[PDB]
Amino acid sequence: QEQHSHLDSLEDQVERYKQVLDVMPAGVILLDTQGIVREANPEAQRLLDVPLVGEKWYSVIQIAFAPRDDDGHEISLRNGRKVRLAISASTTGQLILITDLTETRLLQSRISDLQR
Amino acid sequence: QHSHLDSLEDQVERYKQVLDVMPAGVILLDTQGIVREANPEAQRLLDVPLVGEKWYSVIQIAFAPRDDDGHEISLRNGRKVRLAISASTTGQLILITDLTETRLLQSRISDLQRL
Repeated sequence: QEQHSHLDSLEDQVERYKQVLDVMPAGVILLDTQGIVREANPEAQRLLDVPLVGEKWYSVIQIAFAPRDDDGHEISLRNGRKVRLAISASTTGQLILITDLTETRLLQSRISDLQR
Repeated sequence: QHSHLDSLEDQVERYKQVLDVMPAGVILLDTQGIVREANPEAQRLLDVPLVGEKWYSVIQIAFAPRDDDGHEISLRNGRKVRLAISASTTGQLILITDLTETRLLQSRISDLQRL
C-alpha cells in the first residue's frame, strides 16, 4: 500500500507541473533569454494556431496577432478572438500567460446593446 | 544566454512561476487526497486553510452548493467556480476557474430579455 506525492522528488515535481501546463485553460508561452519560444502549452498552441516552439516571439507577434482599435485591455488574434496577455520576467527568460476573453467581451456587448 | 530547459532545476523553477502567477486556481492532491500544494489563486478563491488538509474536509467548508449552480459550484463566500478534476500519477489535480463575472453578466442578460 504505497503512498505518493508530487513533492516526493524533483522528478515527480516536474511531472505534476507539466500536467498542469498541459491541461490549464490558459495559454503559456515560455521564452528563453533571447526571446525565442522554447515551450508552449496546448492552449497556447491552439489560440495562436502558428508554429511557436523555435520561433522568435517577435516573429510570432507579426503573424498571430491582429490588433483592432477596439481592443482595450486585450489584443485580437487572426481568428478574431480577443485575448489578455500577462507578461512576466523569468530567471531564464520570459513568461507569457494567454487567457481568452472573447466570450466575456461578447456578453458585455450584448448587455450594452440590449440596454437600447 | 539561458533557457528554462537548461536543467531539471531551471525547469521546475519556471513551472513554479507559472503556477504562482496563473489566473486559475491549482489544487494538488497526493494519493491519500491530502492537499500538498495550492497556488495563490486557489488560496484566494477558496480562502480557507488548504495545505496539509484532506480535500474532502476542505469541500465541507469552502463550498456551499446552490440549486442553480449548473456546470459550476458555489463557494461559501458567494463565488461561482468551475472545477476541472483530473487524475495524476501521484494523486489528483484540480483546476479552478472563476466564473462569477460570466455568470453575473449572463444573469443580467437573462433579466433584460424578460422586460
